[PDB]
Amino acid sequence: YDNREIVMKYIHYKLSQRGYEWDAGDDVEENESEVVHLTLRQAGDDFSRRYRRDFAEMSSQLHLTPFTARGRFATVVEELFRDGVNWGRIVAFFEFGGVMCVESVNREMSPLVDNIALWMTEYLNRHLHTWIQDNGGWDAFVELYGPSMR
Ligand SMILES: O=C(NS(=O)(=O)c1ccc(NCC2CCOCC2)c([N+](=O)[O-])c1)c1ccc(N2CCC3(CC2)CC(N2CCC[C@H]2c2ccccc2C2CC2)C3)cc1Oc1cnc2[nH]ccc2c1
Repeated sequence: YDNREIVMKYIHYKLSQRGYEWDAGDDVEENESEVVHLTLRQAGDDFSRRYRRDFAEMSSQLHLTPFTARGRFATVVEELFRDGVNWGRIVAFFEFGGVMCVESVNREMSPLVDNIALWMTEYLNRHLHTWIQDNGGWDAFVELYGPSMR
């Protein structure tokens, strides 16, 4: 699976469900990966429900600006992974990136979406890929958290 594609499709779906058409994502949508994208969306929606009130507070705490957005992303993701990697923290990472993109559009800072997608792709490639592959890959994520009987 292509980790950039996972990031792009996740962000694009999250934005499109708010009525924002992200052109980079529009061209991504035009090109069993679908089960991975779907399962990640479902897991992220479940995470955001479990943490709904904390997410509302975070949206108030992001303090997004063009010149500090990268540092906000860096601070949050470093703290999220301080105790190591697992599937739930990977889902949290995706949902956080999605919140950052939604907030960027809502605050008239839409260019940041492209930057956030890059930061997420690079973070996944540099920090999360070894763990993912050592733990059965995205196929193992789907087996654990997809539609199969638990
Ligand atoms: O359980 C965890 N990890 S797991 O591997 O066992 C597992 C369990 C279940 C699932 N799936 C079940 C779905 C499948 C679909 O069908 C329906 C059932 C999955 N997964 O799908 O991968 C994996 C787990 C790890 C860490 C964590 N943490 C929450 C608090 C923080 C640490 C991590 C602290 C908080 N930060 C503090 C400051 C900033 C804030 C922050 C940072 C980043 C993002 C958000 C936030 C704020 C909270 C909002 C994040 C919470 C966890 O709990 C959940 C509970 N349910 C979840 N559901 C989907 C993910 C999920 C995670």
